[PDB]
Amino acid sequence: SICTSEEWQGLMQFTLPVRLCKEIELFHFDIGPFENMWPGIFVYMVHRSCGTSCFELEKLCRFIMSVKKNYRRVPYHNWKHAVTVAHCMYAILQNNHTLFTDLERKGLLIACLCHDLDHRGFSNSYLQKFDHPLAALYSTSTMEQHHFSQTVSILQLEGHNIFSTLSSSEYEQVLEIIRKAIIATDLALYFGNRKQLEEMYQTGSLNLNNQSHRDRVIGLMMTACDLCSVTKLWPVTKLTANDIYAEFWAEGDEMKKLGIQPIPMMDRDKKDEVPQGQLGFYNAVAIPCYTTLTQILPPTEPLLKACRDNLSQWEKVIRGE
Amino acid sequence: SICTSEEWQGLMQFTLPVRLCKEIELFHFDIGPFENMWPGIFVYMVHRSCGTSCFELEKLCRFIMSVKKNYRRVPYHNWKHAVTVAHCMYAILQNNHTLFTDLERKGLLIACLCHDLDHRGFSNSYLQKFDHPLAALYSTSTMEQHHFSQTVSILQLEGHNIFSTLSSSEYEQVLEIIRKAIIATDLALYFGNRKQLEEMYQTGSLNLNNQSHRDRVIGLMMTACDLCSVTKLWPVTKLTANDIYAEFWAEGDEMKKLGIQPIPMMDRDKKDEVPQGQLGFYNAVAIPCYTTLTQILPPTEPLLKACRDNLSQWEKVIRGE
Ligand SMILES: c1ccc(-c2c[nH]c(CCc3cnc4ccccc4n3)n2)cc1
Ligand SMILES: c1ccc(-c2c[nH]c(CCc3cnc4ccccc4n3)n2)cc1
Ligand SMILES: [Mg+2]
Ligand SMILES: [Mg+2]
Ligand SMILES: [Zn+2]
Ligand SMILES: [Zn+2]
Repeated sequence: SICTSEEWQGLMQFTLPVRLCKEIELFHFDIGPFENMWPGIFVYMVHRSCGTSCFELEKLCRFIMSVKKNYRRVPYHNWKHAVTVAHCMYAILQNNHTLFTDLERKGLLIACLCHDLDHRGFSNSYLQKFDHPLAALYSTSTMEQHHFSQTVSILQLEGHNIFSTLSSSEYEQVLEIIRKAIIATDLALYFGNRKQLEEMYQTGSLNLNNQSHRDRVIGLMMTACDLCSVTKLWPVTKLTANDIYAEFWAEGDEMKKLGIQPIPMMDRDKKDEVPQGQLGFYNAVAIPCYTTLTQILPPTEPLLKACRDNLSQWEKVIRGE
Repeated sequence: SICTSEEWQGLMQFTLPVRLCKEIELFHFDIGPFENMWPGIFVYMVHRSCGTSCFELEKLCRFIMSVKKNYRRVPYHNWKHAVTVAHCMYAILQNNHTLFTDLERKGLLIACLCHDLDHRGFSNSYLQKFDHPLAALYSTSTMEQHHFSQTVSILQLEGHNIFSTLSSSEYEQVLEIIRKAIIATDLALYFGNRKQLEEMYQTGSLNLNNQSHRDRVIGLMMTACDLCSVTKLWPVTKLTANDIYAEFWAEGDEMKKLGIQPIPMMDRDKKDEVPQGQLGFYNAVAIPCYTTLTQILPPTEPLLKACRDNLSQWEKVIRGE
């Protein structure tokens, strides 16, 4: 789904205000109040991280505004979330400047913007339960497989392929960094992933020279960016949660309409148990994820710290404070 | 089994966030999100209850990390459990500070930390069905007697004796507070101990400077500490249960592998019956424990309150909610 000539040209003339050049470097930066700038913000981060000679200003602006277009008006898995995630990966890549190959940095920031392309606001579980055409196409990591698929289609549009100045092998390489990274955002896969990385980091056997070991780390970085609203400041964190549950509950409404009981997480009638559900989630998913990332990459510390601060706020909510 | 100097030297210089300080004092405090800070949480706890002048910093840090290194990689009875039991004691001691001697508070915090030392993840009943080495050596309270053997072995490790500077009277005295405390964590003994204290209280004959009554109160404090996952907020409690059964089921699987049927508690093909087992455990073991403890030590009331809360949560799980 292509962008207009008017859109990518409008993006070429954007310059970020100076009073946000500092803040964009903070892990806890909330893009919320700056909706008009989200695409320019991505260009900014892409230029800081990869430089202004990495992608042709024209081709890159096409890509971005097409990507924008191929995100839906779903309550959570929408354009805003793509740019929240891409950003976190920016902050992560910045604070680890000399560890990732040049091709990795390009691939990952792209992979992050594209990671939830054409999301319908329905879990993988849902699409398989009700024999959705997408579940027919891809049996496992259903939405994720589709997101990679969507990405490759946007690059194959006219003047959109931003990887034009690379060999066939370097282009083969990057479309695999992007593949693995998006497939990593399937949270079901995360659990296994983080478990092996734990084992490895302990026994001292974590080899960054190893390729399959690198994939696993990018894998956890992907999850870590995916969940990053658990690492914003409390009023930002509160608001994204409402977006998360609006989407969940909408899926459960669709399930009910068919005379089928959704799990309690997708039922509006159980609104009161959100604080507990969050605490449960922080404790079972978020903390481990960020605890391990901080181990592997010390500079990511502010992520865990912010997660711990949000954890306590939910605790306070549960306790009536 | 000794530890390495890398670990203990690090512990020495650790300092604790100002926000946690206010919250470690709470009964509901969950230590889960802070795995790195656990060894230093104990240090803080000792210093606040016993004084910064009470132990020589270096000998303590050595003790703690070697205790840590002697806890196994088992699902429940592991390092995290030790530090939680110890934190529950802390909060009980702090709320009843003058009722106990400095020697009792020293020993009880340390006895809580070392109480499951070297747990393999097999119950007393297993070892004594399957004639284990340890069961021929210790025939009653089998594992607990081993956990005390372990504590002393860590005190007898060179450079680890934190009680070196007590008088000779006090030294054999503190090791007896510790011996009794660990032994009392054998749940088999608890029901008798509980029934007795419950009797003495009702007929106004409970007397704190009667040493045998005193030892009985201490033992019950130990059980109340040992079970404290049931006093945490629901999602904390729920997550721990998983770890418990994850360990019970690993033991049933061993009996099955050997060809003998485990009790329903240790059989995973009977998960269905978990909420009803938790129901009865709360009604038969847990409530009675915190009920009687609150009668003897009224400032422990928040423990009964939280436990009743989770009893209500388990009653709701049964009822299909
Ligand atoms: C009632 C209400 C919520 C829950 C419940 C269970 N689990 C969760 C977590 C929801 C969730 C999922 N994914 C997230 C990603 C990023 C940030 C927050 C998230 N919260 N919520 C269960 C019953
Ligand atoms: C099937 C499943 C479980 C049970 C069953 C019986 N009794 C229990 C309680 C297990 C237990 C033991 N120790 C605990 C300590 C702290 C918190 C919870 C605990 N639960 N569970 C019986 C049949
Ligand atoms: Mg996704
Ligand atoms: Mg034990
Ligand atoms: Zn996402
Ligand atoms: Zn224990």
